[PDB]
Amino acid sequence: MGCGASSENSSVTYVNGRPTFVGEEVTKGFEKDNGLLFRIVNKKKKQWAYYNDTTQYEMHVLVTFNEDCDIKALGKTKLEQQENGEWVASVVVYPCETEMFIEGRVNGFKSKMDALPLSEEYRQHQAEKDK
Repeated sequence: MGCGASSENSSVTYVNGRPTFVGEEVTKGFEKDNGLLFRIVNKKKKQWAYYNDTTQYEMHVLVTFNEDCDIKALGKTKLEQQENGEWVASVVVYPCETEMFIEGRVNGFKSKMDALPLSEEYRQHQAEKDK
């Protein structure tokens, strides 16, 4: 319609590493830097996926969906409904790694992301990767 600003200079380019998951539609959450976090969505399985690029900041995903939404929880993503009638799904993704989020149909939802510093939990996660 106009937008009034330039977007998607050219597909998507990674630096720290490429995502181990590929869907169809790709977009960047934060409008700063290479992109930090790229939202991966596969129309086929309709499963969402997040890939962390930054190796100094952990990506935290917090998306809320409306009651009327056929969505599911993937990986260890915690999914629960509130009394008001809304679905919540949160999951943290560590750098050089990719985790699954939610799957299904999305209807009226709010997305909130941030860039927190690799907490002590990140250090422990390294042990899980190998020992």
